[PDB]
Amino acid sequence: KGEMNLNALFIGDKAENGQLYKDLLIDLVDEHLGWRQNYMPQDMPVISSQERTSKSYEKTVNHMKDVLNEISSRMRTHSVPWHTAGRYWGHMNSETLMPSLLAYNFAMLWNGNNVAYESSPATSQMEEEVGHEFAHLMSYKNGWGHIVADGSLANLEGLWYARNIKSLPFAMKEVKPELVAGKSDWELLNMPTKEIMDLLESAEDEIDEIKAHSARSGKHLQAIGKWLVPQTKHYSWLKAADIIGIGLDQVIPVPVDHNYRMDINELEKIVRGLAEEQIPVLGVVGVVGSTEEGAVDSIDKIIALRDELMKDGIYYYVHVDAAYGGYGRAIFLDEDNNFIPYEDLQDVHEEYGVFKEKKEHISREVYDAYKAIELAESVTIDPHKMGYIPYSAGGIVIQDIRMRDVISYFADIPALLGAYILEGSKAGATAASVWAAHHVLPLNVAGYGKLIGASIEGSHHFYNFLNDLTFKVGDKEIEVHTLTHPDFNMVDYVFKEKGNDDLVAMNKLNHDVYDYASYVKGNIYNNEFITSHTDFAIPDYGNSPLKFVNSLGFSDEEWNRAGKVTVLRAAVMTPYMNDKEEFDVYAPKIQAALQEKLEQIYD
Amino acid sequence: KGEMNLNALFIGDKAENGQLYKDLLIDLVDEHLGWRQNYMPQDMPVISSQERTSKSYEKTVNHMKDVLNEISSRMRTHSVPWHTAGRYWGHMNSETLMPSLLAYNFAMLWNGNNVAYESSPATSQMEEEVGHEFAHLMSYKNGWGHIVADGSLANLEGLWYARNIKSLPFAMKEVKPELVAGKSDWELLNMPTKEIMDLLESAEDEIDEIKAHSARSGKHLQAIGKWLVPQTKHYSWLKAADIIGIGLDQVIPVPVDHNYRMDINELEKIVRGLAEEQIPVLGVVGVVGSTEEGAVDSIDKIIALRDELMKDGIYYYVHVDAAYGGYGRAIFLDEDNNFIPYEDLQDVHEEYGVFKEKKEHISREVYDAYKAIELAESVTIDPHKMGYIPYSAGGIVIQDIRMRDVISYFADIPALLGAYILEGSKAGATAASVWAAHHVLPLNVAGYGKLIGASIEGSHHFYNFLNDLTFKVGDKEIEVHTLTHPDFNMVDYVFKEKGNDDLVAMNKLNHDVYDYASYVKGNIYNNEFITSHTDFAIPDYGNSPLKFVNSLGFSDEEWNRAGKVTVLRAAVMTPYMNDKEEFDVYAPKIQAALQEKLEQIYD
Repeated sequence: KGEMNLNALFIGDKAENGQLYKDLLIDLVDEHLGWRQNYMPQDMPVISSQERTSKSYEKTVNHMKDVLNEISSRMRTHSVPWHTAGRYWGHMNSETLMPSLLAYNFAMLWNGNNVAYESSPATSQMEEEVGHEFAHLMSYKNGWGHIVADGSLANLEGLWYARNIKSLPFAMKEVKPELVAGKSDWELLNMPTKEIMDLLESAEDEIDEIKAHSARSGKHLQAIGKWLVPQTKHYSWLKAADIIGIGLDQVIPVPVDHNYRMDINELEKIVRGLAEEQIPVLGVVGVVGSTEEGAVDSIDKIIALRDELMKDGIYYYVHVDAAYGGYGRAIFLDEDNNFIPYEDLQDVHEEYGVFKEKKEHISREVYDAYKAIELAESVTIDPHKMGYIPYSAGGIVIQDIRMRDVISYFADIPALLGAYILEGSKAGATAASVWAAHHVLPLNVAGYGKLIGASIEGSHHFYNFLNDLTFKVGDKEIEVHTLTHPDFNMVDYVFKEKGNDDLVAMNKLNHDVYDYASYVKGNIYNNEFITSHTDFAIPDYGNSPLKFVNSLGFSDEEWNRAGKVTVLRAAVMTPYMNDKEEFDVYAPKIQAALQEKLEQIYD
Repeated sequence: KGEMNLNALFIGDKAENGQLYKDLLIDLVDEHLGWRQNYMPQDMPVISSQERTSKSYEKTVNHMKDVLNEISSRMRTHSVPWHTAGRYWGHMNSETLMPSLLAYNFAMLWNGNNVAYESSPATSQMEEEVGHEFAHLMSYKNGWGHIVADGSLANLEGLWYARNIKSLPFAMKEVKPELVAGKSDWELLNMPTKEIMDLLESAEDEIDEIKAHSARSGKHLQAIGKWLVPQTKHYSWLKAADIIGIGLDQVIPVPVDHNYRMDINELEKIVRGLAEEQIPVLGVVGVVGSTEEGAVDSIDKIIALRDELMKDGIYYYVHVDAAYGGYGRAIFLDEDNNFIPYEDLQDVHEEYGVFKEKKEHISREVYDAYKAIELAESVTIDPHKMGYIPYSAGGIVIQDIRMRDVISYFADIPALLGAYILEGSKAGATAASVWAAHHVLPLNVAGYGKLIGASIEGSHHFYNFLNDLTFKVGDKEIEVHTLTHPDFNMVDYVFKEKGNDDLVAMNKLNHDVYDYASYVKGNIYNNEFITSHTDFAIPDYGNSPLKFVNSLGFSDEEWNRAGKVTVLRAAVMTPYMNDKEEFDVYAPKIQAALQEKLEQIYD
């Protein structure tokens, strides 16, 4: 219907839509209360009018008010003000979508448990539809998904999938070897997932016995191979290998580019070398939107390599860690859910208001990586990251709905969703919260695409503001340098001193800027500019920052003496800074806050 | 302060405290909105008055209303009416505590992430205090805890703890063998947890290397032993072994009593026999409040056995699965957190209003099992079970805070709570929700004890109502029989036909009663009595139901032909039925609903 105003879907940076929230909040509560009253309306209230006017009641209600006042005082002292339109330039945190907020409080009054359809039939239908909406967002044709408590656990679930799947060929040899007849042990440890799944579903009556011999039994966990991840992986990946049983020792880091994307040359070397030693590859993780720089792995190149290695009898499962960037795929989808051709992107984005200025905002590389996600076996996606849905809500998508049979337990809508997932009890309110967002904002250019676009355009205005931003702090001149052009909406940057060639000193300078632009120094409620900070250390980044550190004047020797570069990171998730005029209101306020802060660092 | 009215802490079975909820809800929102406005009050609202009167805004706000109306219609058609005071006799579900509801919606407006202290400093302090409150509820003197996404994942975390801990002796031999000098391999696989932890903390600079050789590496997962659980375990336990890497094959079920409690004679046989084969015991799970019958394992007897086996060089880790019954421990604690002596229980409970009638409600066996929980290494406890806190919120407690070093990652309040836990991102609103409940209701007889007591007394009135409850359905006479005396607040029961000796037929009768007392038959909004149902099948219960099935007239041959008994279960969590007069209002309404329903089954 034409174009949706995103400004009506947030409470506001200055509570501009606070009466809208409060009025819809109360209307929903009233609808719940009316529902309670008219279940068995012949029942009289067990709580008497006299009991609600008693002193026992007032003393308990007053103790309750004291506790709520203590919570309120603490919340209002220390919580971070990332609701602001253009002063918060840090972590993956902004405002959340009002329809999600409203639906969550609404559903929580029913307190349905989604682990079993009987507890809340409607929140369980909603979660099923959410999973299909995840699969359609990923362009899967017979996929599935469900809400996971968070992205860390959704990653662990993907490794649960890959680990059990890779063990299935061995277990078919022990239970019904007819299916894997004439196949070498190396051939078994390199069967494509579709083939493993087509053979598992073919052997109807023996699936339970095959699964009983799979990695579920505890056996062959070192036989199934190495787990390959970017060297800058999210630390949940170490925890996933640890927990799932393959162990920390079965994790191989793949070096990243000077754009902090997995090096596909390095990936080929490690995979092919491992095949020479006949050590299988359990799987490869492609990161769409990395935690510290917003980089997008060339998932296209990763799957293309996998197609080229199957000719040489090498297969790897691909899991996409799109916890951060997963909802971003909506920017490429038209209202019929077809991926928009790259040549037509700027025209569709102008027609749908995704981007205000008609120029390139997304590279064909990022476009091609997002398109190739449909070829991966499974994806982690966080509704509470770029879905703008309140914590806590992660997600997983699987390419073939039949894969859930490799983890299912019995010992359409599932009667026990806890039978098809890693976790147990789940709030139906979380499902209602995600469903509301997906149904106010369709998962394409007509809805979420417009929200992702505003985030990306806001990130690009800040990038250009930081590029060539210079300050005069006494006799010293401090310059700003962006790390790399953003693959998504995250902009990293550093402060350095002109003429100073000491990298340890620049890391002190950026650590001092961070201290003043965070809760470390001062009251966070009085801070005029807030950001985050991360260390690019040689143990984890290698020399991938070296090209960047050299561009600023530092030598390869200064790089090794410091061992690291401290960078400031801004995951620009505010939806308000895409309009250049609105950004220009906050540009002087940002520079002014940074001036005051630099002048404090040097006195 | 004297006694708290529980009736002021719930919205109500008939929304009697709905204005209280709505007024406190709005007061909290207003406090949040005022906080937003006065962060940088010099900033003007970026959303203009003209934009909020635009047609773009109205069309988006109206589409939002359409979506909320769709959610409302679906919620109000299928959700379960367990808010009712005395018509819902089923799953672990009633009303939730209003202070939790209020605090959750309040905190969600800030949307803090508890995985890192920086995201929300106050919700992270609240979760730390919650963990200490968990530890004090368990009478641990230097314990710890944190909120887990649910109880299934909290169980998986306990197995992560035990699995890594059991592997530590082997890994000390490979990194710093001085600590475990002169110790046989069997001695290493039977070192007490305190000793493993005292030796790990002694070896300061090598802890990281020792951990790198622990089960985190993936090695020795079959060497660490068998995981012993009750034969009626919650299915999350199978999933836990599967996921954690020891495998489904390393799980040994221990038979249960005719009270459906773990048979400590059978436990001794299996543990001692395993020691003859020098197969270690990874750990034993004691269930405090089982899912299907509310049974309480004799945790005292389990730990006492462990003390007797350490003389013969056998040690086992004990994890308490108190997801359901964990908050029940509050009924035994006085305001100084000392466990009340059993002889003084009825007197303290009368003084604090925990029980209305001064009689035995809790057995010394259940009392002794709850007291012995303080000797276990770790406990699963669900705030969203008998803590009356909304989904989704589980919990874990550890006896020694130093145990978290066996799972910690760096690769007082933690700066990264995600470094000390199994999961990743966590809603600070969940912490505020639990903290609010713990601070309106102290975790002893002055608070939660009064709520647990009302639940237990309500369960006991229903037990006595069902005992000797007979119906005349045509020429047939249908009788009600309770399964066993409740160890807690869960009452199982069956309908049977007088003179009918067909167990398969009784299982049909109880399946037909369930169908009419659930969403299966009819509109759930029109159902006058709701319950749940479960099957006691020989593969999982053995012949533990045989004594019960014989008491009703069935033979051991009928038991084997049916293979199972279908029982109805009522986890009496309503807080309204402890007053006998109030129960007597709903007794005729229950019988009437059951009469109508039986008369439908037979026509």
